[PDB]
Amino acid sequence: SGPPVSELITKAVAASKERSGVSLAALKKALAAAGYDVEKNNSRIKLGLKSLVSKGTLVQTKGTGASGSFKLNKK
DNA sequence: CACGTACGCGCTGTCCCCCGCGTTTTAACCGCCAAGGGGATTACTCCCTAGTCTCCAGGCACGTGTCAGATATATACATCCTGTCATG
Repeated sequence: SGPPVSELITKAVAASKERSGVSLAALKKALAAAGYDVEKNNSRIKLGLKSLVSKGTLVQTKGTGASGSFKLNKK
């Protein structure tokens, strides 16, 4: 069970906060380094990485959907 | 060996498109029949060319010898990275 993976993905994206945002590749490598499965739950991450762009907590920098770069909200 | 910039591509995102299904049409298929065109076969007679003795002729073997381009040296651009400034 454990906590839902939204908190895990927020820790993964808040770990670095590069000026050019994290790729989907680098964030799933961070989640795999954390230990969360990224191979069978990649549909769950696939929907989560656009749900988080949609709800406004995180904004997408340069890519589209779950592609490209990502950064935190202004406030 | 070592600094450095770019490369493959992973994964979604998002448009895009082409098979699945099904129907409708239509001429392909079938199958049936008429007819003749030349493929093929036989005949005939004619071209046509390899060979050969010989005879002569040019092209390679070989030597050489002399200037076109290799080599070398001094110049000019290329160009590409670097440096600098206006602007969204």
